[PDB]
Amino acid sequence: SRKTYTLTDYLKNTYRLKLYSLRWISDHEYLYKQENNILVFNAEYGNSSVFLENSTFDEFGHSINDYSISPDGQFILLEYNYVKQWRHSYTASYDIYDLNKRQLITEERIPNNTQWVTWSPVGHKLAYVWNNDIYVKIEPNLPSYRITWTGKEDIIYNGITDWVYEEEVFSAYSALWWSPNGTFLAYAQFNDTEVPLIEYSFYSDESLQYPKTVRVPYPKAGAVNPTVKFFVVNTDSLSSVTNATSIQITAPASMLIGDHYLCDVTWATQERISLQWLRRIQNYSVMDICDYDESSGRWNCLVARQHIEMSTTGWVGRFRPSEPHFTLDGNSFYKIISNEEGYRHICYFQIDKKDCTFITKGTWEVIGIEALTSDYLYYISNEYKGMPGGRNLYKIQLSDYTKVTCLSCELNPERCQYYSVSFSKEAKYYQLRCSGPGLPLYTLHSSVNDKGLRVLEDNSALDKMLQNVQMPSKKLDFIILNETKFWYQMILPPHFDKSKKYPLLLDVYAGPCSQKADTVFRLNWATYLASTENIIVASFDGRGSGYQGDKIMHAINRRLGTFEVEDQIEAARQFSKMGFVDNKRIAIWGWSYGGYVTSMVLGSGSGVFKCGIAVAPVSRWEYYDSVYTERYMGLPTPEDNLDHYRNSTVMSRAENFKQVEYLLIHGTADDNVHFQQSAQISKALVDVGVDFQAMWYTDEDHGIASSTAHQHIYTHMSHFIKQCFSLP
Amino acid sequence: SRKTYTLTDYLKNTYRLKLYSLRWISDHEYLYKQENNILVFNAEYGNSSVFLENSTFDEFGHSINDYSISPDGQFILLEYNYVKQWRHSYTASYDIYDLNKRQLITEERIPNNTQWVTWSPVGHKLAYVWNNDIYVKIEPNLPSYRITWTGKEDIIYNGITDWVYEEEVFSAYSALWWSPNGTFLAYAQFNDTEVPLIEYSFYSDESLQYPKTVRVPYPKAGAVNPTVKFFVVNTDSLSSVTNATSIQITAPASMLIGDHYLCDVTWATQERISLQWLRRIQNYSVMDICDYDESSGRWNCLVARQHIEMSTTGWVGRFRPSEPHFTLDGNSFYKIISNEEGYRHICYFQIDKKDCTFITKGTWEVIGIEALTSDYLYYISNEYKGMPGGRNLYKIQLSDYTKVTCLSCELNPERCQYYSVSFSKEAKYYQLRCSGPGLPLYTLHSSVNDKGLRVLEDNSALDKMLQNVQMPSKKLDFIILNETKFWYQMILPPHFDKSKKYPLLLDVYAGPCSQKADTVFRLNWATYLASTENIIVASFDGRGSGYQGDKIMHAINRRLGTFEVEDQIEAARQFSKMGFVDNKRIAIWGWSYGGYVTSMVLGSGSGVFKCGIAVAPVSRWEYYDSVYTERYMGLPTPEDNLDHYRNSTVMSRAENFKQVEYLLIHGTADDNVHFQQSAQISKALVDVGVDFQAMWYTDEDHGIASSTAHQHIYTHMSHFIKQCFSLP
Ligand SMILES: COc1cc(OC)cc(-c2nc(N)c(CN)c(-c3ccc(Cl)cc3Cl)n2)c1
Ligand SMILES: COc1cc(OC)cc(-c2nc(N)c(CN)c(-c3ccc(Cl)cc3Cl)n2)c1
Ligand SMILES: *[C@@H]1O[C@H](CO)[C@@H](O)[C@H](O)[C@H]1NC(C)=O
Ligand SMILES: *[C@@H]1O[C@H](CO)[C@@H](O)[C@H](O)[C@H]1NC(C)=O
Ligand SMILES: *[C@@H]1O[C@H](CO)[C@@H](O)[C@H](O)[C@H]1NC(C)=O
Ligand SMILES: *[C@@H]1O[C@H](CO)[C@@H](O)[C@H](O)[C@H]1NC(C)=O
Ligand SMILES: *[C@@H]1O[C@H](CO)[C@@H](O)[C@H](O)[C@H]1NC(C)=O
Ligand SMILES: *[C@@H]1O[C@H](CO)[C@@H](O)[C@H](O)[C@H]1NC(C)=O
Ligand SMILES: *[C@@H]1O[C@H](CO)[C@@H](O)[C@H](O)[C@H]1NC(C)=O
Ligand SMILES: *[C@H]1O[C@H](CO)[C@@H](O)[C@H](O)[C@H]1NC(C)=O
Repeated sequence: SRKTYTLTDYLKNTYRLKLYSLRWISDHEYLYKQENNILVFNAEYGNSSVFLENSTFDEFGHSINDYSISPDGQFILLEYNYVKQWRHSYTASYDIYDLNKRQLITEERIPNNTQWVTWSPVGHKLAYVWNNDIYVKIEPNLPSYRITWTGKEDIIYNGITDWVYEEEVFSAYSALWWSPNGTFLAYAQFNDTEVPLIEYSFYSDESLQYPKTVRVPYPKAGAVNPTVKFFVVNTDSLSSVTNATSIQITAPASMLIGDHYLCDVTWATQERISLQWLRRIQNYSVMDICDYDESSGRWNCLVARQHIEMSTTGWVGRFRPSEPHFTLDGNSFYKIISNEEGYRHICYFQIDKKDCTFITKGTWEVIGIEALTSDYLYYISNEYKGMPGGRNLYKIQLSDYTKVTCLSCELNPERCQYYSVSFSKEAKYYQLRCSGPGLPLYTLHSSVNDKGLRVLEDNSALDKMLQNVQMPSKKLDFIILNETKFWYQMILPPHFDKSKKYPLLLDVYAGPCSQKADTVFRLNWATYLASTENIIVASFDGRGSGYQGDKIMHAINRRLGTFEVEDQIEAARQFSKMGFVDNKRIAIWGWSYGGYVTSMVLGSGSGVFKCGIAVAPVSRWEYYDSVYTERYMGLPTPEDNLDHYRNSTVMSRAENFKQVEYLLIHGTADDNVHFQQSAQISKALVDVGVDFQAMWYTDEDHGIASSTAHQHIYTHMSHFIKQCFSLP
Repeated sequence: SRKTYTLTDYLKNTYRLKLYSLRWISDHEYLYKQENNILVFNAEYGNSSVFLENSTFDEFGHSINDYSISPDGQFILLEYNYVKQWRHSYTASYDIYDLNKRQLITEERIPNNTQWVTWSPVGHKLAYVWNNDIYVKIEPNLPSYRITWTGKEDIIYNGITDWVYEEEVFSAYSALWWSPNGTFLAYAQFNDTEVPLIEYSFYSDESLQYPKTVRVPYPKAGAVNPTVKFFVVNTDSLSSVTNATSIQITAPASMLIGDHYLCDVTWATQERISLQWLRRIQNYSVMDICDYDESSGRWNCLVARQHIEMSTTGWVGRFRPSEPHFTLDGNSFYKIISNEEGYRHICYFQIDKKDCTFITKGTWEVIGIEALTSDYLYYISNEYKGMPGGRNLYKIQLSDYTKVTCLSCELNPERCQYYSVSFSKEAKYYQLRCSGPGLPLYTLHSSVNDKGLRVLEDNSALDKMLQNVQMPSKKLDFIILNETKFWYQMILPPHFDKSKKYPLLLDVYAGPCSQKADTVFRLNWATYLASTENIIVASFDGRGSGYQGDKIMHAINRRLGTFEVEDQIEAARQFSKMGFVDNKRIAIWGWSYGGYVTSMVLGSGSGVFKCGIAVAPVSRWEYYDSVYTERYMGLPTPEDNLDHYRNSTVMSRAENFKQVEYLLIHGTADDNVHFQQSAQISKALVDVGVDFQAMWYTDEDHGIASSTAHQHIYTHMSHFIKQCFSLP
């Protein structure tokens, strides 16, 4: 198709995928911003109109990062002066704008450097977090009510997570949950008082004479972890002369024994909250159920509805105990659980009753429960064609669980093997969004008789542009190792020719529960490598990999740096046998867990790879954080799993590097995998007399994502591979 | 046929230079350590005896790092548990061995973590520093007297210097100066209370879970400086329980007007000190003469007896106002000063008069006064044959200044052209140490008729080994640029042949008062480049270079990264117009200041260089320390010299680096030229999209000098030069 997909096209975004991000605001309407206008849509009919004009804030004077609309459609939150913190957190300013009038509010404004903000789920109350304390507004134009007074930077967090909770437990800065009435505000409070602090330089702009030292509470593995407390306050009982009254809910005594985590927080009904908890030695969690006592005003959790989950082979849940999905009345819920064969399925729980009933089962896994109505439960799994990297939507009749409908398997079976979904409030409508193998297709439907309504977006534009490029092809397949199947994917250069030998670059991640072999459509680096440089790009999902049951997933339990490393090697060997691969030119590379695995692979002495790149690699598990590391490794004590903690470092393999060409890269402001970790890799390579190449990116973190640094590192990595593979 | 000088020869020191390190101890004897027996030799006769048995200190229990023997021979200091700090500073433990007994003194020991210790000039009194306070012992087995009570880590330093004074002002950690009676202890006090701290990560051994932040009071250019007070205590009247009295000496009104530095302390007699002071703007310095007053017990500094040295053309001194050398009676003294043609010559001062009288003159410079007796002054200069990179000893008859005898020019004229020297007390004898161009040669001589006594080390062993390798040879000569002579050296491949075209490396330092072209013999990276890889390694002495007078030396005044930079560029061109260097393979490298200059050239756009390497470079003068920077740049304020501080960074030239292949190396624990400087270089290149190479050395500092990091950086640099020069 003559011209090729270029390094510059990736870096510059020549070919963009369209998306269709809607926001349901009721059971039959969604908002959609187009250019900078907000449109309101009707799902059953497809008519549409302008909710807010792109022009409405022309004379605002501050550039607008985002907006949130109140659920009654009365006000809109305006977020400007955004400042990124870590992966999810950030600070920003807010102005609220009243819709039925056309006024901004001068009165009682949210303060600058607000840390989190959220509207109640119904009405137009606001709850915010400033300076680490919680605040509530009953009406946008009124004075707020301070709910906490303990707030203190880096030590006391009311209503927002600290560094580990944010990164490894909630995946969010928020630690507030409104009851559905908007009556109650539950919230969480963290105390980092004794958490050791990571310290690193931040150089900033040229004009800064002295580098700033950044300092952040971060529990490295086996160190003191933050403590957590849970409160619920009643939002309809606030006063200006009287302080807010918070009712604490205590973890259960089976948690209280020792260090633990608050793991999940789910409103069931107006007067019932679910709370899930986990022991630090993450193989035990307790679901508690808490009720409001109208008279007492208290919240009580009855030890008899307490549910328990344990793992015999590993940790609990994929990354954490699953989310509970409650039936409307709050008396029962559905939740994904590993089963007696080790495959993850949905279990039905009745509240005061023992055991649970499996309503799905088989050799495959449910990825998620998506919606639950009186007559149906909706979920997603990789059942179809028995493909672990395929994803489809299913419908289960609740009156008879043997009646399962695939809503997605056949809409477009050659283009569409990998969907997600977004049901409306109450579920009378849904958007399907297919991600591959073909170009992303977004459709709307009515759950009534799963009728298709409209196409929303088909990226037809992009399909026509791509016709003019010589595009690679993606092969998705597997190899049988012991009597087991491990899946791999190859991205092949156009005009692929099994009669010719191509070099191969192995793209690895392979952390616990990962999947690097799927049916998704991507435009990315590997797109340029196979299209312009004609290199094959291979990913392999071996032991330790996810969505295929616990026997594969838990095989790496307490053993990081083994099975997952071995298997990547082995898959490369196999790839060789395959007559179309130059075994003198096989490489490896990876980011984050992937850098760690590539380094350990580069250091095995296998002989299989000529070279490899490691970006932001973990190098010794004692350096990464407690919640993630400990899930897999237990604790670094002689009494628990210290010996394998020490047997799995990159450093100890340094002499083996004399055998390969290695490129090691890190941002010096990485607040997640510390620059420290590659600093110790390079020093070990130095102590042993082994030459390597290196690159640091000053002031970048784990995502090395500024446009300038992102263009630069991929440009730098393109050169190193090109030259490793003798390619001009 | 012979073997070549390999990278491994250099790194492993296969070919070692022999030395002859001796310490004079009377006017006729010296100590010399041999087969680790300490020997005392007789200079006149050559004969030797065992001063301290090698056997002693075998069962001592620790390894001994150095030693120091009382002046009036009763005792010896043993240094162990040595732990280095910065360029000159360190901490250590101390044992004392009483010679006239076979005994280590067991009582009233010098404490561990001692910071500085010193015998008085006669007898056996001890002064030491511990926790930043000074202590005196009159006798080795008795209680010490505490002289200061104000010491405080990183804030108040008594009798030791702080970071800048160690590095830039006194070149030693020490700030104690005993009187010649040993009656008086003088000592400076530095106060760093409001000096900002540079802060950097230090990673240690892999077992350290969290990185430590190093914090060092370090004045960057234009910041607040430490301050200094100056004291003199009488060692003869100290009381058991009574607190000692230290009498203060005030800097003179013309310095107290603003910031200044103490730069020189020199005892003239038993009761007369000399202190030189220097303004922050280093244009004006003052010498004060203090006389002890029998009646008041005070020290008085007669204004009318002050001596003033200003500069209109630059700063004062080569790096700082020079040392005065006092006549035995302390009423006049000698000291190097820039004459009117701007050449540095010895000038004679009489204490209560006001001018001085020159004693040498000419279009060459004196480099140091080395010895003074009632009948002669001895100094080193570069007079011989007009070669400024040469160095020889001369003698001047005080009774007639034109009576000058060159003592070292004709000893071994082909082999020896770069001498230094070391006289006995009173100069009855002296060691000459030739450093090239041939193998170093050490001789002992008698002062009365200046006769050769013996050869002490001639490096014959090395002579024999070296006949078996193909050693490069050194060319030294000069070029004319705009009417003036500028010297360069070339290191040349063996069996060199001027009809062939060799690649050239330009090795640059080029700092103010530097000299990279001279007549000394070195075995170094360059030897290897020329002997194994056939690369001509050139160095050049441009404007700003030293030892050739102020017109060349001050031409860079207030303008760093200017002429010193154009000049290296011009020399390379000229080398290019040589019929034996190919202009396709000219590269350039340098450390420190030289890295700054290497980066500036690389970014000049000249087109002269294919590639270069910068190791630990300055990138922006606002980042380097006050004393040295301001010395040449003045202050970074708009009212002063800001504009050129802003115009002379490496970052500003980033866009040109696309024309060149650049390797940037910097240690992470560099307390001197901070890592931050390179961090900024690399960030500017990235912002602008230039690709380049990099290497960081974890925990190394400005010398990247641990044995493995040294092995590794030169290895790394070699691969990078060879490839740039297409050398297999
Ligand atoms: C591999 O691709 C992705 C994509 C993601 O979505 C952006 C998140 C992650 C992701 N998120 C996290 N919160 C974490 C936990 N720290 C991780 C992760 C897992 C393992 C390691 Cl060693 C490091 C990290 Cl960051 N990885 C990884
Ligand atoms: C040319 O290489 C050498 C050799 C030295 O003696 C071994 C000292 C120095 C030396 N000593 C010093 N005290 C200093 C003062 N900062 C310097 C120096 C000069 C300039 C710069 Cl930009 C940096 C340094 Cl470290 N360089 C340099
Ligand atoms: C859709 O059109 C119907 C009929 O006019 C109207 O009632 C409704 O408000 C329209 N909705 C939107 C969202 O534009
Ligand atoms: C926030 O800061 C801006 C500018 O500094 C100020 O004008 C605004 O009124 C401040 N506080 C708010 C928005 O409540
Ligand atoms: C946080 O924990 C520390 C240590 O246990 C305790 O002393 C401190 O008072 C706590 N603060 C709060 C508000 O919980
Ligand atoms: C409000 O309550 C908190 C504790 O609940 C207290 O510390 C603070 O001072 C109170 N102030 C008032 C208004 O009572
Ligand atoms: C040198 O020999 C002379 C002659 O005996 C002797 O007196 C002197 O002490 C000896 N000195 C040394 C250094 O051994
Ligand atoms: C010095 O250190 C040694 C061990 O290094 C210790 O035993 C001793 O008490 C310390 N104190 C001294 C000797 O001043
Ligand atoms: C050091 O200087 C600070 C002010 O810069 C002053 O407060 C302090 O007294 C001084 N300390 C001493 C012991 O001189
Ligand atoms: C010490 O000196 C003796 C006497 O010559 C020498 O022969 C021996 O090798 C030396 N021993 C040590 C430990 O160096």
